[PDB]
Parts: sequence; structure tokens; C-alpha cells
Amino acid sequence: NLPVRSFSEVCCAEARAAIIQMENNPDETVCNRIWKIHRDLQSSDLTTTVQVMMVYRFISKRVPEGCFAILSGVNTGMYNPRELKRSYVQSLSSGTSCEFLRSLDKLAKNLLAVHVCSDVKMSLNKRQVIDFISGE
Repeated sequence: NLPVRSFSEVCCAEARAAIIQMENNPDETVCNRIWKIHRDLQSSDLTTTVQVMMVYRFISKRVPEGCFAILSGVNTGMYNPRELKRSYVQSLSSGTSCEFLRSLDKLAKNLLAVHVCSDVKMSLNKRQVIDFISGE
């Protein structure tokens, strides 16, 4: 009975224009262009780009082309993404991702998102994507 908010209602302001555009016109070609623009913009920082990426992944149901490139400005060798993602998968299965995501700092969350989006077999529902982006 609880409405699902839109992604554009919960994302950060900087990601909002891109997310509106993808939600309004979920054509694969259009969404791929929007993703590729924000991927490449140094002017959208990591968290902003990750929210655009998460919504692209959800709407397109495709791996976002080249998404690992958005980690070019950060050192990520101090975490273990394979382990983070296995834990995240578990939390999704038990309905506790919101609480689990509290255990990650900002970089860990963003790193996790890139790894999640690169995996064509993960299929978050809208609420789980909303959990992720509103948790940032």
C-alpha cells in the first residue's frame, strides 16, 4: 500500500537532472548516452555519478559501459570488494540492506556500487536501489 518514491525524489540534487531524464524516457540508447556523459564528467563527483549509475543499471537492466573508470580518482586497495559484495548480497536476501549499508563509509559504498552494477546477475528491486541512494 506504500508508494514507491521515484529515484528523482530521493537522489542528490546534482544527480537529479540525469535521473529525471532516464526515468522519463527509459529508452536504452537515450539512457546509455546520459550514463556515458555523467561517467566521463569530472564535474559530477563520485557519489553523484554512482547514483546516476545505479539508476541507469536498474532502468536499462544492463551493465553500465565502462563504469569502473569512475574509480580513477580514488585509491581502493584498502577494501576487499568481493567480500563487501558477498555481504551485501546476503543483506538483500534477508531484507536488511539498509542496516548493512551503515557499515560502509562513503568510498566503500561507492566502490560497492560499481561492483554491483558490473554484475549482470544482481537484480535489485526499486526499493533496494532507493535504500542504497538515500543511504548516501
